[PDB]
Amino acid sequence: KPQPIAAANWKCNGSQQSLSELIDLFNSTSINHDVQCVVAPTFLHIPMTKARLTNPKFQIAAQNAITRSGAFTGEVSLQILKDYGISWVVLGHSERRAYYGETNEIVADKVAAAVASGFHVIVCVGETNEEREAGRTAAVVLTQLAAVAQKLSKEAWSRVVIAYEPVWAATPQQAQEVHELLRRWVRSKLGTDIAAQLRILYGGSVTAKNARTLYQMRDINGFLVGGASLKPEFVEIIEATK
Amino acid sequence: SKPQPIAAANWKCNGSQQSLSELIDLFNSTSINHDVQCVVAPTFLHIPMTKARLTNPKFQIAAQNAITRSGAFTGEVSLQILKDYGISWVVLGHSERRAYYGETNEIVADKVAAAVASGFHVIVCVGETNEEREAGRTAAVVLTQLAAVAQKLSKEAWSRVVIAYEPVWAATPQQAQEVHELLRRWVRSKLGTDIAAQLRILYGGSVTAKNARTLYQMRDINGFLVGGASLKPEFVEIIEATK
Repeated sequence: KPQPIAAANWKCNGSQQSLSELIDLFNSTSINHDVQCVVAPTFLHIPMTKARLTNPKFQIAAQNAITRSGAFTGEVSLQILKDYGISWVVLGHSERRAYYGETNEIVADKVAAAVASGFHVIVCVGETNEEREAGRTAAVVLTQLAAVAQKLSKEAWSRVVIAYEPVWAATPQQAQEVHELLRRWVRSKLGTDIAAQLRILYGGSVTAKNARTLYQMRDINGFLVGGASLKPEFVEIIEATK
Repeated sequence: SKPQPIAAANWKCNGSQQSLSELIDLFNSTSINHDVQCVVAPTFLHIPMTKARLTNPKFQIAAQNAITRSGAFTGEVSLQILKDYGISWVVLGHSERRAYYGETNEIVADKVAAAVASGFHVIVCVGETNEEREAGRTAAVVLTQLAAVAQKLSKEAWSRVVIAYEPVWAATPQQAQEVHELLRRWVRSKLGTDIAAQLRILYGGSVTAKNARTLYQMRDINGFLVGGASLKPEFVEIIEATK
């Protein structure tokens, strides 16, 4: 397996006090194995997190971006993130696909720009319950992945990370099967080396209680964690990637 | 007669730490000796540095957008997160968000109601496109935008409401005044003499040091929501035009 990633998606949550307490815990947590930890605060909380986080095994990510600075009231661009020394970004999260009109095309454009600008990107994919029940999981997630892949160069794949979100929800067996589906497509289109090096993270419900059983699956390379990542239990989730 | 004017700077999706720190230094050194509320709206990422450095007593800091509630909304910032950070102004319904980011009248209205409820001053943006104006639908469009917001508010909320008119279709000062007057008269009919007289309606078209005074001169214009010029020293002259 490639180097695992334990990523904390704080989503639209946090106060200065609560996040300070949580970051202090992360700072006192000794990460001793080969794992890349990532924390993704809201834009407003990035400066405070950057100033307070000292743990050398952690990188800070944005939860979204648009490609270029300009007349886009309310948005934050990759240019602005880079100026602030942020080099990781989560794109295509199921909530943005749902609420904020992010189509396969929009996601692909964002991903292409980010990796070309040297960002590591966590690209989110996943199918609905209606799509899963119809037997269309592979058709849907590979269409999502194909849209993103069409832009990317060989070298760009070193900075791509995929996160599978079972929007339909999951067992580790079910998760592992979709991760196999994704990796198979990549192997077929981009070759054995890129497929072997690619991190595919599980982005469903992850807790201290289920993280080890998930990480043990052959094609799961870590997690994009929701609610648990605002809690001290995130420590146990990082430990599950040994 | 006119209520306190507002000069608001919408920085949009722009700025580096360096460029904004120079801008903030300039604003800090600018002496302003008349009653005016200045507002600067940085990107979310730049709000912390602006809060820590901005000192000019005439200025407040605003967000360029927000969502109603905290939770599972990856990529967004909520009103409560802004309030915890000590931000008390917000721009909502900007034309770029209505056009690019799916903000309907109802979505804007829900956000505005939530912001007022949580103690924010809100600059609520309305405005019609070229297609709409050419069709003779200016009034219908802006009053529909306005009425949708008003429906979710009651008279008490209005002390914290500011309207900004964006002539997206582009304007002469007379063209601006025509819309501002139509807006204020609608408010007067629905909320009464006092609310309508005290309401700030800002012009949010192209404002420059050159044209600002002529605009401020119109009866129903109470200041500006400024785009590109707000990233420049020219903004200083625009503030002066509200004197």
